[PDB]
Amino acid sequence: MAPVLENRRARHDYEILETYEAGIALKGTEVKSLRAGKVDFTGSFARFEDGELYLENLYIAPYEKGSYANVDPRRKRKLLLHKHELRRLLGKVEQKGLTLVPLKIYFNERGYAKVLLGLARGK
Repeated sequence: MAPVLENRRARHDYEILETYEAGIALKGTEVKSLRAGKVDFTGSFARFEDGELYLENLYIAPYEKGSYANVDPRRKRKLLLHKHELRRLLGKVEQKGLTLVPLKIYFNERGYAKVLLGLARGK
């Protein structure tokens, strides 16, 4: 029914310039919180270590309505990007006024989650 998180920022706010395809795996219960998780997709960021794609400004909230000093959700963070995918999509946002967000995170109990990056050029 509800897909783990959705790409609102680019389909809703911007046309995407550079993108990447990552595979984010889940733990066993990650699928209830992940498939039943709500993350803020947009105004989000991902970090490119030319080998790893870390969740950076993408917070995952499965159901922590009552947040405190720092409540951990479950996603944990650290999306996985084929490094060729991380440097190619992210290399375009570095221009000026561009962001990097895994607009769409799809998840499956097979440890297979699909992450789509959308680099939006605001200029």
